Order: sequence, then structure tokens, then C-alpha cells
Amino acid sequence: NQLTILEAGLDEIICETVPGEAIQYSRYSLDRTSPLAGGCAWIEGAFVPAAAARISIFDAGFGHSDVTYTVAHVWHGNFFRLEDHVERFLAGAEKMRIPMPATKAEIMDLMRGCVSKSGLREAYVNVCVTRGYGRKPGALESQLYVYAIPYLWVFSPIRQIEGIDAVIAQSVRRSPANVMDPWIKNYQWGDLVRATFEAQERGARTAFLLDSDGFVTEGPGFNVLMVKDGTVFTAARNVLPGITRRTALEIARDFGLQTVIGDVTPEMLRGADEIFAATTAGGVTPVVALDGAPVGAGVPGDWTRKIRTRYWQMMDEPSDLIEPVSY
Amino acid sequence: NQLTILEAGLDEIICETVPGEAIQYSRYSLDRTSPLAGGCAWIEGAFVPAAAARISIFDAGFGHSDVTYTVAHVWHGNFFRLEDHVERFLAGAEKMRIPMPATKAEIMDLMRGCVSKSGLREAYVNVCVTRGYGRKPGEEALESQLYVYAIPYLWVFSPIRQIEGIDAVIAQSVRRSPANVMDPWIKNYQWGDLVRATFEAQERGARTAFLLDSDGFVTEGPGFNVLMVKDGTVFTAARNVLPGITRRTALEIARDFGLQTVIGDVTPEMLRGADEIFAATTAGGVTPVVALDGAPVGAGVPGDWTRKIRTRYWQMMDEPSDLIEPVSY
Amino acid sequence: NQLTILEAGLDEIICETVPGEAIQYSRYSLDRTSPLAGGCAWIEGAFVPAAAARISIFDAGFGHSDVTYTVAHVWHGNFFRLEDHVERFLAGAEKMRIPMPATKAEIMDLMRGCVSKSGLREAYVNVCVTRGYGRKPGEKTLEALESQLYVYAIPYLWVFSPIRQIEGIDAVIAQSVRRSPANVMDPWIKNYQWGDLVRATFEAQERGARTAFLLDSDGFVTEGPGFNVLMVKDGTVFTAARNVLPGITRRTALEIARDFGLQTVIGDVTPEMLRGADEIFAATTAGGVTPVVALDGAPVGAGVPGDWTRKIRTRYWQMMDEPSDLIEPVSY
Amino acid sequence: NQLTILEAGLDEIICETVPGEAIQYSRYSLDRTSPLAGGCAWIEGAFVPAAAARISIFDAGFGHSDVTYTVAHVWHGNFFRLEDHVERFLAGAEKMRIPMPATKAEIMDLMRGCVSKSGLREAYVNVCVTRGYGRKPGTLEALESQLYVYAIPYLWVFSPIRQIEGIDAVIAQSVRRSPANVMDPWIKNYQWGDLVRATFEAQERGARTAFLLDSDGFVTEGPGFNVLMVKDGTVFTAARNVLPGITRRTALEIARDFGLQTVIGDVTPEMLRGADEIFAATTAGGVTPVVALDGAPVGAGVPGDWTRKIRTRYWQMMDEPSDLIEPVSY
Ligand SMILES: *Cc1c(COP(=O)(O)O)cnc(C)c1O
Ligand SMILES: *Cc1c(COP(=O)(O)O)cnc(C)c1O
Ligand SMILES: *Cc1c(COP(=O)(O)O)cnc(C)c1O
Ligand SMILES: *Cc1c(COP(=O)(O)O)cnc(C)c1O
Repeated sequence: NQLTILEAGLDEIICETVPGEAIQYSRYSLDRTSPLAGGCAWIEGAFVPAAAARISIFDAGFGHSDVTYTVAHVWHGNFFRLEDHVERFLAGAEKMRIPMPATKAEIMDLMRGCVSKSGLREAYVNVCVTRGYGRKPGALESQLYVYAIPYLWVFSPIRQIEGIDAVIAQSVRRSPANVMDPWIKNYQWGDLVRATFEAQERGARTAFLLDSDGFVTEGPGFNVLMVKDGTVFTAARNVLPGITRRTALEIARDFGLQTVIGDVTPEMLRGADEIFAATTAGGVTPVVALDGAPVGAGVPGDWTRKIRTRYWQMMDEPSDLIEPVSY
Repeated sequence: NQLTILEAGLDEIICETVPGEAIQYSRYSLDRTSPLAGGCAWIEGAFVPAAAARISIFDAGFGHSDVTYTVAHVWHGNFFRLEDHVERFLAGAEKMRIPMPATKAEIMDLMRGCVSKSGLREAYVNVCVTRGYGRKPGEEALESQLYVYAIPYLWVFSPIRQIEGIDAVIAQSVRRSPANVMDPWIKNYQWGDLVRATFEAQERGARTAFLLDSDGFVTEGPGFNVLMVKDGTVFTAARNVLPGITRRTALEIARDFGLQTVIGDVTPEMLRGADEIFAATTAGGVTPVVALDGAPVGAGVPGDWTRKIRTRYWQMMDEPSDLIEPVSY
Repeated sequence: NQLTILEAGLDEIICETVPGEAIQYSRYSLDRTSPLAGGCAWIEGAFVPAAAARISIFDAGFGHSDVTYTVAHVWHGNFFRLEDHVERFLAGAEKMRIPMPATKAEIMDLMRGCVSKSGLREAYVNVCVTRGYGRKPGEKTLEALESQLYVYAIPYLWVFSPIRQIEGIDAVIAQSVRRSPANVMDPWIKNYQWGDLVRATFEAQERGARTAFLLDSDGFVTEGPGFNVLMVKDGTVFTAARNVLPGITRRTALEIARDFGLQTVIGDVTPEMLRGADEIFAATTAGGVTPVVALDGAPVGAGVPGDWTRKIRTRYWQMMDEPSDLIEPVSY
Repeated sequence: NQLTILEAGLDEIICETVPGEAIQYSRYSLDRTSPLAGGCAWIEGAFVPAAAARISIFDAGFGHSDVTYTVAHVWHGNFFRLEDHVERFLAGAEKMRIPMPATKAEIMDLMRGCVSKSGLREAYVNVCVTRGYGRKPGTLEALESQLYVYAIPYLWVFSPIRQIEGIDAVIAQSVRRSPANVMDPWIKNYQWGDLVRATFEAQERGARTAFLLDSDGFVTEGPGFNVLMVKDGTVFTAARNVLPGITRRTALEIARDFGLQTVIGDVTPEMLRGADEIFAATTAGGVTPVVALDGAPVGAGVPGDWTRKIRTRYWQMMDEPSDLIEPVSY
């Protein structure tokens, strides 16, 4: 019962990448003067080493999964779309009716602080808000937790270039919008874990989940997009509106492709020219086989590669999307 | 956005009960010799005060809710159906594919240990197992984490409401998690739908809600099973619910009272025509439901059979049996 | 157990309408010398009086509801969007894998024939194709299709009466039943499987409303018994994409709305969106555009037919007379 | 787009059976003097030959599938469980809120009359009631519901040879069974959009038929038949989102007579994949072994012991006098 949700990064500041391709870590030396260097969390008023970051077991964020979150990443010392992330995070907490114990500006400053104190130039930055464990010592009960740890990869840097295989899950379906809405990024992964176990048993890396009506939704930690005859399709319902997805669609429109956020069928996936995954934890990933059949030509698709390359170049190009971190 | 899931017991060792009725706390002075008294947790090899019980934020039990659990209670210093609870707990972790980092016997001893150290004679005892946060410090052994805690007994509905009854709605804005998403058969921490249903109950002016499944059948509520009585038979859902151990006990009691029992599909129409409706959970026992969607259930007061089952339930806490295990304090 | 799916038009060539408003029947006298006048069907190669139109009980269109269809109407002697209707009909039969035993031009000609022979200037024209009852009489060498095409033209039918087209109706969101899922029997294919739509009508009746809107499995608003559901909010018209028929009245309403400068969005619609809407209206060939002025016992917007509903409805009925590619006069 | 729902019987009074096995047609000669012989229907008060049996196209039983039904069969001149069928029929029409325009006793007499006039000793006897096409010809007091009956030659979902040798099935992945809160499979009905889709999927995947899952992923039934499985001395069959079949009821009665336990309740695909035996049950053919599922053998991959015992006993009950059989008076 070994389970692989993330392929790389879990305790590795620098992961191996394809030489000469578009994904390259920063070349630097981490000053370890601070015990916060390498991973820093903010928990109940204090910045703490990641190895020491702990939460009350009585927080309903645990016992009821009464919690929502987002993950923004830092690459080459630049935050990517931090404000978009904190905006989505706040909208989700409102929908979940979890009161926010901090302002948008305070959350962004806490996130910048964890990164700065960690010294990490490539980072995974989780912020979550829970319903809390009751009255705080010392009036909102909601708890905000933040951490910046080394960048995490659902699929490894090598597979970002070379591609992955997938199945459409048959043993499990995605959480319905009227049960716990995937539109709200959340920690309830019972169906996503089941789907990953199914993919493993079927000899594939990961799975795409269908919803109650049989339409394609997302996978465990990533959105699913397809390209067919000049148009990029991706699900509207029963998925997170990913910000990597948002970026990929912006890039595709800049390339002159049309984009449709709307219902996607398995039959559409099986006739697609290309399929790729999208998530903050790794970026744009070609899906080159589906249910044991090649997607398109069976190699990373032409548009997927362009979109992926443009995505990584956007981590360095000055724009409204990139914010340098003050170390 | 204030949310009431539990009505009593949170940081409250002894709660108010109805004098002369079947629910009575122990009469004693809590021995506070040890800092564990009043609330004891077991976390990563150590017994610690409940107030200091913390888990790694990186446990997948948090970030993926990759966790299952059970809750057994202690009443009058007796564990109730401890072995049934650990057996169900183990079966659910197997189904969830979470490797168990201890034996049944070790789990039972950790639970007994937390209660004994807490000194509580009326206690809520949670054990859960998580996928974990990766390789355990110092240690390819298992990564799963077992956490235990014993805290003062918790009440979904207060002791006074266990006697006087509560009101409910059938939820219309949310459905119960399907068996083929995350099965309610496995007791779990994914309460997104159960919290939404509680908010809907509050908006509609009722205490709590019963959720329907995708096909429109009655399942359970936020932290409790739903049973109904009609013309000499007790009905309760089979699918898309936890097979509750309070439910199991109530059905055993009902049969000994001469009632028939059917675990099977339950419709809203069945509920609306019921003679009686009650809730069942370890966190409070057997609760009359006296109004549904603003209409009285039967005569609108706690029903004859509900009261008999409730009384027998609490009497079982004091009756030596294979269900009762005294805790050594 | 009495059930009202249609309010007017059954065995009534002329129904009462609101004087001065946009819905008016033709003024004429029907020549009844032909037994086909007043209602004509085409069944298995013969034009017959509608009252005598019967089909084999062994047709799988009955025993398995293995059938799809469309309804086009005639108003003031003009077919409205006949070609759009036959194209959707053909596309649905293909999806349902029912071989079509006639060409598009032949179907259009049979529908024109039924109307012409009925003499009706205001008509409801149903064409359906069934899987059939097996090998046709006289055979046609196993090679041949078993599918059956049935057509009829009868007096125009009203899901909601002409008066209610002006004054509006009330509705409920159904709670006892849900719409057929796309992965069971897709509402995208116009079909005769109305088990859920009948249940929803009964529920509306029990709750004291004229009709019901059904939700899908995920809780989104779909359509009602025989009509699409549209809403208006802050300059945008919304209507469901999934688990509904892509109605041609809906199509026309959205075209009119964009001509009026409104935005249009075919996509997921929630009950919360409906409860906040400025306006709600129904759309179907059997009646046109109907204001919905109360939902679940609460007024919709200001509680009277909305400004945009009325403008769209008025333009819709005007399009029955305005020369265009949407209307084709019937040769009587 | 050729679709196979039934394998035999559609226009054949006598179909091929396996010599020596439990299924044998009567040996007789049908007098065809009467136009009713070989197939008789009752429509709006008239007994008519099957080939002339037609209904108004305006019946809502067509345009809205506002109709429920049952099928009882006749074998060796005996009706099998006729009264059980009419009681279930009546109960479904009540749930569907279709007023019944005839008594139970009248319904049974019409079915016996169609069979008698048909002359068929092995027959498929459908009775359905529809919402109707409006006021009947000839007061608005009166019911508009239409009762239609026909007796035609016995029909086979799976051929009599396959009844002995077994069939292969798939679990459908492209379609699900109609939910109880859409149109309840508990009411026998004509809405087969999902069942037809499931059949096309089976054909595409190279199996004879499919089993449909419900929304929650549990095993329901197939196109015109219930699904039962045997595991370690217990027969399992779905409770929800299926017709409570009368063949199923008989098979469970027999299983308990044989000492087996029976559970009507939720069935998962994992239960099917672990079963000793799987079989189908329907009035149109009886008890059929399912010997392969999703391309994998069921148990030993040949008709199972209990399946053959139940099927053999089923066919023998067509001849043994009992409360279940009622001879037709021809
Ligand atoms: C986070 C995640 C995604 C991707 O969202 P991003 O904003 O691009 O990181 C998609 N689906 C699920 C379930 C996720 O958890
Ligand atoms: C715990 C709980 C129950 C009750 O189960 P018990 O064994 O009686 O405590 C029922 N349903 C849910 C969702 C629960 O969390
Ligand atoms: C036909 C009908 C409609 C309306 O479609 P039109 O093309 O406008 O007539 C909508 N929904 C259902 C279920 C219908 O039967
Ligand atoms: C009729 C049929 C059955 C079998 O029912 P019987 O009473 O045994 O004939 C099972 N399922 C479906 C869908 C059917 O149509």
C-alpha cells in the first residue's frame, strides 16, 4: 500500500532537471545561519523551522477537514501570481464560511516572510485557514498556517519534459459540487487517493476522475487540459479553477488558439491531439498515454511543449505576474 | 459563520444532566496529581497533556485527510464496546489502505492508558491512524502515525436534549459523500458535506440535518446515525452511512424489546410517516428527534420506544457484560 | 392522479389570446371536405387523419422508448426554423444510433405535406424516428432499415396558455425528483422518456405551482417538462449547458438577447443564481417565451414579467411574420 | 447500428433447444384457421391478431413513455405466477400514479383470453397500462388510461442453447442505470435509453450483454434481466435501482429450498469478480449462467453447480402442479 502523490522535492532542495531544457533551479549557496533556512512555517504567531511546525490535534481543520488553502510557488527567487493565489484563497474561505483571521495584505506578508526566512529561491508556499480548535489563548477562532518548503513536483522535472501516462478512473468518482465542491481547494482527498491507488494498480502514473454524469474533471492535485484542432478544452464543473490552468489558457490565447472552459467527455480525451496536466507543483506536464493507448502521436505534443516553455520563461520575465522576494 | 457541531463537553469535565433520569456523571474529585489528569494524548511514542497535543502540519492526515478513526467512550469508569471499536477502526484502515503501525492489543492498551492517565470516568476516546508525514524521525518501516486522546465526554446534543429531544431538517442544499467518492462506511474526517448540512440546519432554524444520497435516500447526520420506528419495526440506512456501534447497540436492544429491525434503504416518505425518529452516536447516545422539517414526528414528543431504548442503553454502562470493560485508574 | 402537461390547443384549432398583444391566430375558415383537414399524420407511407393515426404496439419506440423526435411549429402559415429542427432531429437520431429511413429533404417534405393537407395555419408538427417493429411489410431484403418515421401536424399546442404567455406562471424547484443524467439517457437528445418530467409535474401540482424546474445530480438547474429555463441578471442571460435539450426557442431567445445588446452564457446555473435573478422565463416551441414570475413561492425580481422577457417575447412573435431565412411559407 | 436485445422467439413459435436438457417446447400443431392463432392482442376492448395490433400515436404511453407493464409467460400450457405478476403490475401503476381501468380479475381474464385465442402453449404475455390519449371514444368522470395486452410466442433474451451453455457479460462503463429518483427501475417500465446504450457497449466490447452500475457504483441489473451471484453458500442480488423480478423471486425461493442463504442488498463489482457463480434471471428465458465477466472467467468458467440446479428446478416447476402454475383453457 505504498502511495505516490508527489514524485520529487519532499526533502531535496535541488532536484535533477533535464540539461538544456526550460526548467533550471537557481545556482546558489543557502546561508544556514538561521534555523529557519531551508523551510520556515508561521504557526499561531511565530515563524518556526519547518521540522518543528506542528498544529493542535484538536483543530477542526484536522478532525473535520474544516480547512481550505492555496499553494503559490517561488522560482528563481520570484513569487508567481501571489495576489491571484491569495484572492482565490480568500474567495474559497468565504464560500466555506471560514472567517479569515488576517487581511489580504497580512497573508501576502506572512507568505513573503516564510520564503525570505527560508532563503529558498525555488519554493512551495502553502497557506491554509482552518475553523480552529476553539478559543485562542488571550474573537475569531480560525487559524492561519503558512509554510515555505523546497519546491514540490507532482511529476518529476524529467517527466515534465518526457511526459506521463494516465488512466480514466473507473473505481472512484470526483467529489460532487453539492457534497464538497472541488471549486474550493481543499484537503479532502479520499477520492483522489483512491484514484491514485487505482492508477498504480493499472500500471499508470496517475488518474483522471469523472464526475457523476461521466464528464472529465481533474486529477489528484492537477487540472486536465486537452488540445484538439486549434482549441484547448478543460472542465468547468467539479474542478478547481487552477491558476496554472489560468496561465496555460492565457498563453494558448496569446498563441492564437481558442480556449473553452466547459464540459469534457472521455470521447473528447480519446480523440485529442494533446493532453496535459497543470498544477503549481510542477507546471505543465504532457500526458502521452491514456488507458494504455497513445495520446495523439504518443510523444509530448507540439502545443504542450510551447505552453510549457513559455510558462517557465515567465518566471524570469518582468511582468505583473512575478514579484521578487526580498531575502 | 458560527458553527455548532457539539453542544456540550468541550472543556467541561461534568455537564448538566436531568435529575432522576438515566444519564448521570460519576460523583468524584478529579485527582490532578499528574499533568495528564483531565486530558491525555498519545502522540509519536509519548503520553502528553491534551493542551499540548500537537501533530506535524505535514502529516497527510491533515493535507489529504488521509486518516480514519473511531471513538469509544468511558462511562462510570467503564469502556463500552472497546473491542468492537478497535475492530471497526482496523477494518476501515485496511479499506482505506493505511498500514496500521500497531496491533489491536497495542491500540487497546494505548486507549486504556490515555483514559487511566486522564483520570476521567466519563470520557471521549479518539484513536486515529494517518498516512503520516514521511519517514519517521530516527528510523523502510511504516510511515503511518497513530494518535490517541482521552478527553471529557462530548455531546453532539446536550444531556438535557437527550431527554427532551431535538429537531431536524432533511438537507436540500448538500448531499452525503457517495460510497464511490469517499465511503461513509469508513469513519473519516472529511466533513465538508456534514458541515454544509449543519449550516443549512442553522439557517432553517433546526438543530441538525439528515443528508440524502445521490438517489434521494436518507443516510445519516453530522456525527450520528438516523433510526426510525414504524408499526413495530426499526429501520435505518444500510448504504452511505457509518455502520455505527451505537446504532448496533440500539438495534440489539430493539430486538430484545420484541421489535423487528431492518438495515436497508430509508426514504424521506418513510421518515415523514414514522412513529418515532432518533439519532445514535457514541457522543451522547440515543437522542429523540421530535420534529422533522418543522412538522412533529408522531405525537411530537420523545417516543415510547426511543425512551425505552435510551434508558436501557445507559443502564448497560453499569451492567457487567462482554460489552463493558472497567478501566484501572 | 390528474396530470396537466399542456394547458391549451388539444382539439382546438383557435385558442383565446390576449387582445392587442403579440400572439394572434390567423383569421380564416378551414375547408373540411378532405378528411385530412384539421390534422394530418404520415404513418408507414400514407397520409391519414390525425384521429386515425395508429402505430404498431410492437414498435420498439413504445416498448423500449427507442425513439427521438423534434417539433417545429407553423404560425400564420409559416414554418419557423424547419431546417434547424430537422438538422437537430437527425443529429439526435445519429447519437441514439437509430438509422434514419429518409433524407433530410424527404423529412422536410413530409412535414410540409402534413401541414398543407391539414390546412392549419397555426400548427404543431411532430416528426419522430423509432427503432421500429422489425422487418417492414413486404420486407425490402434484410438490407433494409427497420426504423419507422412518423409525422403529424395538429393544431398548435400550448404548454402554457396564451394568457399565461403574457401574464406569467409560477414554478418550483423540484425536490422529489432529478433530471435524467447525461450518462443515463441524455436530455441533449430530445426524447419520449418523461418519467422524471411527469414526476416533477405531479410535485408542482402538489405544491400549488404550475410547473417545476429539475436539478441534476450535482444540484444545478436544468430544464422543465417540455421547456428550457433561462434567467436574466445584470445584463446577461444565463441558461444551462448540461442535462438539457439545446432548444431552438432557447437558441432564438439567445440570438434576440444578443441583438438587444445583452450578454449570453450557456453554462452551469445554480438555484442561488435563480433566486437572485432579475427575470426568469421558459422557452419551448409549444408556446414560445413564458415569463416566470414566482419561484418556490417567492416573487422573481419585481414579481411581474420582466422588461427583457417581454421584449424578447414580443420580438419572437414578430419573427413569425418578418421575411427572413427563419420562416418558410407553407403551400396550402 | 444493429441492436440485439432478444436472441430468439421474435417470429418463431418453436425455437431450437438443447436435446435432453430441461427446456423443451410442446409438440403440437397450431390450427391457423383463426386470424388470432399465433399471436393475439387486446386493444381498446377488441381481441385482434398481433399483426393488426396498433395503438393511437397520441397515447402518452408513447410520447411520454407514461406506461408501466409486466410480462408473465406460459409454458406447456400453464401460466407461471400469473397472480404475482398482476399484483406487481398493479403496484407499479399505483406508484407511477396511472389509474388502472380494470380489476385484477379482469386483467387476468384478458391475459388468459389472449393466450387461449393465440393457441400458443409457450407464450410471452405482456400487459401494460398507459396514461392514454385523452377522453376515450364514446363524462370526464371516466378514466383515460389504456390497458393493452398481447400474447405472442415465447421470447428469449438469451437463446435456449445459451440458457444451457452460458453467456459473457461486461460491467458497463459508458452508461449508468436510471436512478430511483429519476425513473425508478423498481417500476417495470419502457424507458430503455440506458439499457439500449449498455447493450451497444457490450456489442462494441465483444460480450453478449452488460450489467449497469448505479450512481454510487453498485451492481444493479441488465437489459431485461436481474443479476444474481453465488459466493460460499449465499446468493446475492441487488435491492436498489433494479426491478424486483419474479424470476429472481423464484430463484431465491429455490436457493433457500436447496439450503443456501440469500441476501437482497448492495452488490459491488468486487463481489462479482470474486463470485463462485453469476447468473441472469428474467421471464424471457429463465435462468442464464454468466460464465465470463469483463473478459475474465467467473469461477471455473463454466455454468456453476447451483446455477444448473436452480435452472433445472425452475423449468420443472412449469410442469409440477402447485400454486404457481395455472393451466390455460384453450
Ligand atoms: C491545486 C490543484 C490543482 C491545480 O491548481 P493550481 O492553482 O494550478 O495550483 C488542480 N486540481 C486540484 C485538485 C488541486 O489540488
Ligand atoms: C461517529 C459517527 C456516527 C456514529 O457512530 P458510533 O459508532 O455510534 O459512534 C455515525 N455517523 C457519522 C458520520 C459519525 O461520524
Ligand atoms: C422540446 C423541449 C424543450 C424545448 O425545445 P424547443 O426546440 O425550443 O422546442 C426543452 N426541454 C425539453 C425537455 C423539451 O421536451
Ligand atoms: C422484466 C425485467 C427483469 C426481470 O423481471 P421478471 O419478473 O423476472 O420478468 C429484470 N430487469 C429488467 C430491467 C426487466 O425489464
